[PDB]
Amino acid sequence: YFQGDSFKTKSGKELTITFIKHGSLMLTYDNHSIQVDPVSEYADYTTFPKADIILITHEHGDHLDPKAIQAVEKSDTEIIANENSQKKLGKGKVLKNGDTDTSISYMKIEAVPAYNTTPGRDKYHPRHRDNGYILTFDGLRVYIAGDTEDIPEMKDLKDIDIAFLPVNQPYTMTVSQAAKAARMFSPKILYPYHYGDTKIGELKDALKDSGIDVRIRELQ
Ligand SMILES: [Zn+2]
Ligand SMILES: [Zn+2]
Repeated sequence: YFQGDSFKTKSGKELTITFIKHGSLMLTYDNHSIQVDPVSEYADYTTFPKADIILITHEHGDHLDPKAIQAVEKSDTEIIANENSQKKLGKGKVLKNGDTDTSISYMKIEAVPAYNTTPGRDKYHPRHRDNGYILTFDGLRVYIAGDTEDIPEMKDLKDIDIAFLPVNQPYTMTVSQAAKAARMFSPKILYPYHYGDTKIGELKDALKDSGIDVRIRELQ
């Protein structure tokens, strides 16, 4: 029994985000089902409806899992991924940083950077290799950062309604970094995710008076 939140788009259509765990999310919009970084360790993916779309941010095992992909795919599922993950899968569409994809009529995708800035942590997520995604449904823009630190390109993110930022150590962001990241583009709604054992409640305090709705969900 996973929690989920619902959002209305400008024409009245509904987007529901179901919070699975870590960086794993299911998005439901207009009777289409979208899985992001589905990982079998966090759910029995045979019990979900079959993915119309599977989004992979990068190749690490807590994001790219073929078993989970098999359990939830159908014959006409489109997999959208970074180059390294696509290669490992042997199927799917490759997006690089700066790519826009407008070929799904109900969901525009933009691939944006997601990498480490701390010296020595490029061993984790080196620049260019991995993607964050901006998903647009009828004007509603959802930014899924993937694994990144408070990179300067976040200043370039415009009109984001909902954002997911990663807040664990040493792989992604500390609470202060996440707060700094959030302030760079002012999403209306912020879901910290991929936060492991971080005491994430401090992010609400850290963004007090920012005007950003920080929503804590079970996304360790
Ligand atoms: Zn990673
Ligand atoms: Zn990760």
